[PDB]
Amino acid sequence: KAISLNKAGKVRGQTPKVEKSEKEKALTGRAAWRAKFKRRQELFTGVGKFKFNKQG
RNA sequence: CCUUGUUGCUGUGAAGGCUGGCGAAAGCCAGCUGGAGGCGGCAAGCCGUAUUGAUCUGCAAAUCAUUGGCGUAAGCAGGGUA
RNA sequence: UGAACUCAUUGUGACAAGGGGAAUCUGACUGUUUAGUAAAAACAUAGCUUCAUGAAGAGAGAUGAAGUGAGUUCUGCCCGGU
RNA sequence: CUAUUUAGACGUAGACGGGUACGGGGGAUUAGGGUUUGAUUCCGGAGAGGGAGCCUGAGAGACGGCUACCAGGUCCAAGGACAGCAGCAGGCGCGAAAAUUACCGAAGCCUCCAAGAGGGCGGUAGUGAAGAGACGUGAAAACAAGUGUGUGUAAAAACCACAUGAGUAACUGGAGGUCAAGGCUGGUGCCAGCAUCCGCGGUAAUACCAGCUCCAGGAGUGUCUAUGAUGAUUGCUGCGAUUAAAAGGUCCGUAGUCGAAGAACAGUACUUGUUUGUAAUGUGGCUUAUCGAGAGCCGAAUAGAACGAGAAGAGUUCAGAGUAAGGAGCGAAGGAGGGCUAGAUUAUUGAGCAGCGAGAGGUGAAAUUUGAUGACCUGCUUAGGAGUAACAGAGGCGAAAGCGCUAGUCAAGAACGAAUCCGAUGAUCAAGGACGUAGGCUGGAGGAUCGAAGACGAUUAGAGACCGUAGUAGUUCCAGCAGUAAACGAUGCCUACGCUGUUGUGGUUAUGAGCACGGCAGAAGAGAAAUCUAGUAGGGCUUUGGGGAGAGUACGCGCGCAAGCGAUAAAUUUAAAGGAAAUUGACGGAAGAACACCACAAGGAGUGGAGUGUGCGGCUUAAUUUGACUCAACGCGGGACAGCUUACCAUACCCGAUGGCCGUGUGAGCGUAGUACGCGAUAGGUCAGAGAGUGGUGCAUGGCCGUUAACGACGAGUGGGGUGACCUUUGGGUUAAGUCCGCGAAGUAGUGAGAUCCCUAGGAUACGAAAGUUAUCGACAGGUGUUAAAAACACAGGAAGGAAGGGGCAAGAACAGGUCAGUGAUGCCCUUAGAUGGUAUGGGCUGCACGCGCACUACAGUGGUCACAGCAGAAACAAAUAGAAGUAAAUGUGAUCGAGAGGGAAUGAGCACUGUAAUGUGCACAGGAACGAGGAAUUGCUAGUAAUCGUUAUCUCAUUAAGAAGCGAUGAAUGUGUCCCUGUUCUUUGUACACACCGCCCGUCGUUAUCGAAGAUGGAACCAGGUGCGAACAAGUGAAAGCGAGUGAGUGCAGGGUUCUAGAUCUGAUACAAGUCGUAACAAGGCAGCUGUAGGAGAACCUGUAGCUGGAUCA
Ligand SMILES: [K+]
Ligand SMILES: [K+]
Ligand SMILES: [K+]
Ligand SMILES: [K+]
Ligand SMILES: [K+]
Ligand SMILES: [K+]
Ligand SMILES: [K+]
Ligand SMILES: [K+]
Ligand SMILES: [K+]
Ligand SMILES: [K+]
Ligand SMILES: [K+]
Ligand SMILES: [K+]
Ligand SMILES: [K+]
Ligand SMILES: [K+]
Ligand SMILES: [K+]
Ligand SMILES: [K+]
Ligand SMILES: [K+]
Ligand SMILES: [K+]
Ligand SMILES: [K+]
Ligand SMILES: [K+]
Ligand SMILES: [K+]
Ligand SMILES: [K+]
Ligand SMILES: [K+]
Ligand SMILES: [K+]
Ligand SMILES: [K+]
Ligand SMILES: [K+]
Ligand SMILES: [K+]
Ligand SMILES: [K+]
Ligand SMILES: [K+]
Ligand SMILES: [K+]
Ligand SMILES: [K+]
Ligand SMILES: [K+]
Ligand SMILES: [K+]
Ligand SMILES: [K+]
Ligand SMILES: [K+]
Ligand SMILES: [K+]
Ligand SMILES: [K+]
Ligand SMILES: [K+]
Ligand SMILES: [K+]
Ligand SMILES: [K+]
Ligand SMILES: [K+]
Ligand SMILES: [Mg+2]
Ligand SMILES: [Mg+2]
Ligand SMILES: [Mg+2]
Ligand SMILES: [Mg+2]
Ligand SMILES: [Mg+2]
Ligand SMILES: [Mg+2]
Ligand SMILES: [Mg+2]
Ligand SMILES: [Mg+2]
Ligand SMILES: [Mg+2]
Ligand SMILES: [Mg+2]
Ligand SMILES: [Mg+2]
Ligand SMILES: [Mg+2]
Ligand SMILES: [Mg+2]
Ligand SMILES: [Mg+2]
Ligand SMILES: [Mg+2]
Ligand SMILES: [Mg+2]
Ligand SMILES: [Mg+2]
Ligand SMILES: [Mg+2]
Ligand SMILES: [Mg+2]
Ligand SMILES: [Mg+2]
Ligand SMILES: [Mg+2]
Ligand SMILES: [Mg+2]
Ligand SMILES: [Mg+2]
Ligand SMILES: [Mg+2]
Ligand SMILES: [Mg+2]
Ligand SMILES: [Mg+2]
Ligand SMILES: [Mg+2]
Ligand SMILES: [Mg+2]
Ligand SMILES: [Mg+2]
Ligand SMILES: [Mg+2]
Ligand SMILES: [Mg+2]
Ligand SMILES: [Mg+2]
Ligand SMILES: [Mg+2]
Ligand SMILES: [Mg+2]
Ligand SMILES: [Mg+2]
Ligand SMILES: [Mg+2]
Ligand SMILES: [Mg+2]
Ligand SMILES: [Mg+2]
Ligand SMILES: [Mg+2]
Ligand SMILES: [Mg+2]
Ligand SMILES: [Mg+2]
Ligand SMILES: [Mg+2]
Ligand SMILES: [Mg+2]
Ligand SMILES: [Mg+2]
Ligand SMILES: [Mg+2]
Ligand SMILES: [Mg+2]
Ligand SMILES: [Mg+2]
Ligand SMILES: [Mg+2]
Ligand SMILES: [Mg+2]
Repeated sequence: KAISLNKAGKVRGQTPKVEKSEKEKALTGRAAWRAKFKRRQELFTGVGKFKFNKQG
């Protein structure tokens, strides 16, 4: 029974190209760690609930 | 059917037997002894495959040469008898 | 059974004396046959199966008649015609 | 090595052959016990393209020495010459795979005749994210990498010191679960892709492709491939074998592994001391480079060996010792244990004869078939070959397979009783040996009954099968071969420790009990449960399993006359497996109760046939708008359409929340007999954004309906049982109903049923003066008779008698059941001034070859026609001269008509009514079609019911009922039952079904792919041997010429041993979305299934014979 290869690549053609927006140089090493440690202060409490990423 | 004549040389090595080893048994493996067979190679013989050889006014109204088949046997043969 | 020495072509010196292998058709084997154009795959053979009979100077492990052809493995269906 | 003598040497504790390998010190992982690796700094071995010979030397069978062959090369003047990178750089190939044709009088060492010469050995840098350390990528005031001097070295560079500039510096994999971190926004719609595994995507994708935010590790992070761990899935420590994979059919037996008490003895294992035995690595430490790997120094150490010591266990011996260890023997007794000899009561067939005179046989029902040549049945005679009924059992015997009449005879064994004898003789078992139901095979005897194969008769779409008739090999015996069974209690053999009650068999007994061999019922433990040959446990020895498939198959080998049997692989494929036990449902051509005119029995009226009314399909058309399809679509959508309804078709006309921007009284736009007049913000254009739609999707919904079902079920709290999913427990009587009565590991309250409510039947003491109305009352199986309870019936009184009759309301759970065309109920998609929005005039919804559903008039005389009466539910009715809506009709009496004067279909010219419009309705005259009681089928109905007969001040409605929803008149037949059919509930039981029987599933045939066997004839390599021939070198002998043992490379010719590969054709397996023919298995799966063996057959499979329950029976 018939088979064909006519459709290879389709979705990569049809998805509209969007440009990457600019951003700062991010931290690295201990610098990144001081930044994370201040954000997560709630979580280091044994009560209440932190949430890393929410879209509401 | 009755009475008789006619087996020389060699190869292979069945049944039965004795020793030695192995095995708990049953019975297996060596070496030797023994000498069976419409069994192998030949002799005397009996036969008749090939050369489509010789001969075809013959040696001969069926022979001759070389080459072949069997040859310890449902083998070959004289006389008497049906 | 060994070893050495020896020869100018080498030694079963003349005579006597197997060519061998791979396959197929066919008949099991040794044996027999068209005397005088056919030796064969034809005939025979051991084994297998069928048939008829209580009659004998013979008595069913007997006496005669047919067919197939050693061994191994198989041998299906039909009694309408004769 | 050679001469003569002796036959040895080595093997199941694995010889010999073949395959494979540099060996250790050490490395990786690791709680412990282990599993894997070692070309690779140290030690020892071998080699220098492949083989072989050799001179020199203290030392080589040397190759940066020589000589010859074989395979390859280089230069030439063609005559000859030279050469070997598994040294250091370097090049080409091969591969998925690995650096510079660099500097060196310095460090560590080696070589010479040396106050010096040589060394790619060694050292120094360059190159590369194989591995291992320490740190950058900012701080809150103030941060690498640069540069210059000095150092450093053999010379350098880097490193370090001081001094100058300054302000540079993160990526890889992910975000549904395992597994840390987004239902975010846009594309795509089972596509494209993602995903180790599970799984995503069919237009609402937290999983694809991208954007944006998060997470993890970080100068690093992902992937592929080997291995160690995970893993008690290789089990010494430490798994399993009743049913999941797994105890050999039973004995004997060698090698092997394992073996009393008592008294003594000896030291080789065993354990331990002292001394040896380890550079590096590793282990326990300390000291110096800024720190940390690194470097330097210290201490102890494995296996192996030398010499002493201790004697528990192991070992050796002894007999004034004699196992609930074995063998020999004695006494009395028991048993379908075995071989042989001689007898037996019946039965089934066959023949003979006698009696009788028509059928026998066989089945669910029948046919083949046999009988007047006398069957069948009843007598008497006989001839054979099998078998031992009832007694006969959770009884006995045997190693298992197996063994059942009575006597006599011949060997051996088990158990019991007891002061007999010998003394370790024993347990288990590869190899080897003996037995083994049935069916089968080789030869003989025989042949009653039964019966594979083969042949018929039936049944079926077809039966080749099941059933019946018949019939052969076999089924019996003797002498052998064979070697399998669901050969099963699916539970190896010895030996232990272990609770109670009861019942057997054989001996013995102080009569209390024991010993051997059993059955049964609990308990406690155990186990995933079911259950227990399964409890406790490092006792000994053998067999044996490691996810499904392929496969107990291929090749080789051993046995067999054959049939075959024993023993046993790879390639390939796949996420689970009709794997195990239990639980809840669904189903059964399973069992037992119930129930019901949408079930039947007993009956009564029809429908299906004709003509017409109406709906549905099909076809036609400009359009014939559309939903709905077993009950539960089809006079249904309140669907009786002239307009409207109306969604469809033809033509024509009409319109637009708000906000921004722009443009406007010097006039946006509008009317017109459209160009110059009238009216003026109202209604302009463009972007956003509303709203509207009988447009789409009920598989995006709400609400409401229908159906299960009008059925008996339905959940909560507390207690009980089970590891759990889950069950609340024994199913006996009753009702319409888990409605109730009994009884219980359960008990208490509720929903559903009943009660209540509404109508119909009886009832003033109230109200009225009109004569009726309404009514808190009346019936409860209450009374009698039926001897548990709950109940039921038969009588009797009573207006009314067993839910008084009829309605209405009416659990939980469900269904992708219906409706978006009821809705200012509604999500999302679509259209929106040339509209899918309104309006108007017309046309269609009503078209007609034809198949269906439901109704209405009929087929006459139990009728038709004329007239006359006369009666409902109660109360409504201008007028009308042929006739043109209305207050019953069947019916009662008299006439008439007389067997198509029954019947009114298609149609003619008229006469009126409703209406905006006839196409709709009424009336009169003509006309007079089929139909003479309906094939296969099919629908309701138990009493004021069915059927008959009219009527609606009920609904539709201007006009239209042959439709519904009511209402009254006349009024039966038969039963008062049953579970046979059709279904529905409950309880038991089986299951390979859960998507739930419309389920699931087996095998041929045909088509594709992929991997493997065989096969006439063949190719390659690569090893060792056997024969030829023989280059180089050569001891010896010779003045010499020569001659030449021996060591041998190469090469002839035959063979073998290994590994690959070709091959016409045949034959397996696996995957085939769904092709063809049947339906073999799972329910008593429609003939209960399965194991062995033998025939047969399109194919699953069918048939004979013996066996098993894993069976549909613990009886
Ligand atoms: K001889
Ligand atoms: K001639
Ligand atoms: K002459
Ligand atoms: K010769
Ligand atoms: K000669
Ligand atoms: K012959
Ligand atoms: K002969
Ligand atoms: K001849
Ligand atoms: K014949
Ligand atoms: K013959
Ligand atoms: K034959
Ligand atoms: K015939
Ligand atoms: K005949
Ligand atoms: K020259
Ligand atoms: K070299
Ligand atoms: K090199
Ligand atoms: K590399
Ligand atoms: K350095
Ligand atoms: K990223
Ligand atoms: K993403
Ligand atoms: K999305
Ligand atoms: K395994
Ligand atoms: K073990
Ligand atoms: K066996
Ligand atoms: K004893
Ligand atoms: K006996
Ligand atoms: K037998
Ligand atoms: K048959
Ligand atoms: K037939
Ligand atoms: K039959
Ligand atoms: K029969
Ligand atoms: K036997
Ligand atoms: K045997
Ligand atoms: K077996
Ligand atoms: K027993
Ligand atoms: K078990
Ligand atoms: K085989
Ligand atoms: K009818
Ligand atoms: K209807
Ligand atoms: K609904
Ligand atoms: K069957
Ligand atoms: Mg002689
Ligand atoms: Mg002879
Ligand atoms: Mg002669
Ligand atoms: Mg002759
Ligand atoms: Mg001739
Ligand atoms: Mg042939
Ligand atoms: Mg001859
Ligand atoms: Mg002749
Ligand atoms: Mg001749
Ligand atoms: Mg012949
Ligand atoms: Mg023959
Ligand atoms: Mg035979
Ligand atoms: Mg010698
Ligand atoms: Mg090494
Ligand atoms: Mg060397
Ligand atoms: Mg050499
Ligand atoms: Mg060298
Ligand atoms: Mg070097
Ligand atoms: Mg998470
Ligand atoms: Mg993901
Ligand atoms: Mg296991
Ligand atoms: Mg099983
Ligand atoms: Mg099993
Ligand atoms: Mg077994
Ligand atoms: Mg340090
Ligand atoms: Mg001891
Ligand atoms: Mg008779
Ligand atoms: Mg008896
Ligand atoms: Mg005894
Ligand atoms: Mg037999
Ligand atoms: Mg055993
Ligand atoms: Mg397996
Ligand atoms: Mg086998
Ligand atoms: Mg009936
Ligand atoms: Mg009809
Ligand atoms: Mg129903
Ligand atoms: Mg209209
Ligand atoms: Mg409309
Ligand atoms: Mg609407
Ligand atoms: Mg629905
Ligand atoms: Mg009810
Ligand atoms: Mg109770
Ligand atoms: Mg009620
Ligand atoms: Mg639906
Ligand atoms: Mg219509
Ligand atoms: Mg009439
Ligand atoms: Mg209607
Ligand atoms: Mg079936
Ligand atoms: Mg069946």
